Amino acid sequence: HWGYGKHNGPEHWHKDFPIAKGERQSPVDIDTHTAKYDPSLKPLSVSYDQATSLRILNNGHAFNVEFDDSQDKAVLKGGPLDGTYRLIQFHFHWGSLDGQGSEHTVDKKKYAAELHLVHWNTKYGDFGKAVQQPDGLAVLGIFLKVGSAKPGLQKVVDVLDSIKTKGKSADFTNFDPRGLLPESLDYWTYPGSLTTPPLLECVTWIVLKEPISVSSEQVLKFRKLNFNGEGEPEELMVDNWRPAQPLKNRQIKASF
Ligand SMILES: C[C@H]1C[C@H](N)c2cc(S(N)(=O)=O)sc2S1(=O)=O
Ligand code: MMC
Ligand SMILES: [Zn+2]
Repeated sequence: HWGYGKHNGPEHWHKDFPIAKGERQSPVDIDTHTAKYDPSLKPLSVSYDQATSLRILNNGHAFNVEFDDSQDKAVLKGGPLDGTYRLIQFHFHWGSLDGQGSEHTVDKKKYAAELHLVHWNTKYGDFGKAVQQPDGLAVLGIFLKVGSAKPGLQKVVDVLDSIKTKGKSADFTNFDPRGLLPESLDYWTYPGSLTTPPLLECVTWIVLKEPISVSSEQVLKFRKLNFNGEGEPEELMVDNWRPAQPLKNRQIKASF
């Protein structure tokens, strides 16, 4: 099955998921001098004060923090979105070295990691139906660069010994996502897809201009996780990111 190594990595995914060669694949490089300022784009509205985190889980390719999405508790609206998108989970993509890790790049510059806050369009009723639609999901992408510690990330960093290998989980309640937002909600946005299998082209990408910073020792702990399940050859979970894909006639709009 798919992974990120030499034999099962991004360049092989097309054989099992033929849409990997499609029209609106993600990530992409954001060329800032060709992104079009669009004055009709509304400001983002992130209402995350009611968020209920439930679990953190290592799934073999990253770790997800899962949220209760049975009611409009943490939602995203505004920006390029029509209607309410509900937060279901967030995960990161990171590298083995600080100058790689992000999926989206900005003028070909790579960051140390990228956070994806995954939301689904409530008019389709459940997540399963939303991935059958072109505007079914919105992922909010935030870049991470190494510098000062981000206080709000430390509770996640501390539970990671508890989920070191594939399949493990831990209860992870009362985590507030607002502690991972940068100061500015300025964004670029373009129509894309999931960046891991099944690579469904259902996503409205909203990538924030401003990186949050995290310390070197906060990023180092991400690299101690394992792709492998318990009691197998140790395989450090580093470099779980997809290279930039062709823009193919999409336009990236900027809110600034
Ligand atoms: C069911 C999951 C299937 C994939 N593992 C996936 C990848 C996501 S990304 N890297 O594009 O933000 S969101 C997501 S999901 O649809 O939640
Ligand atoms: C069509 Hg998703
Ligand atoms: Zn992701």
